[PDB]
Amino acid sequence: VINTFDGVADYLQTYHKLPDNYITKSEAQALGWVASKGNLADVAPGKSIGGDIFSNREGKLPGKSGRTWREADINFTSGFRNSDRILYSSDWLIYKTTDHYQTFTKIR
Repeated sequence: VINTFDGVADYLQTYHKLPDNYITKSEAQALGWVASKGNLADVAPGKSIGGDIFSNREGKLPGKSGRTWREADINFTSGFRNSDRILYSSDWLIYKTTDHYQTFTKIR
């Protein structure tokens, strides 16, 4: 449904939550998603992984006290997960990565 950089970025800045097509790693697991089989589409048709907290362990995203980072998958429709992610802060800063959190660029 809404799973592009601009559609999700704009939905988050406005509704302050992810579109309804997103579930967390946990939620997906409970439903039967097995990462190694790339079956998310078979067990949670029309959904994408999103909403989990991203630690920001390598320090690369801007830090502020009180700020927590969250991640969501972009461009997913079926198969194995890709390398595209949206990173959004508690204060609504939006960043993209298309290299599996190696590097990031500001989008909002």
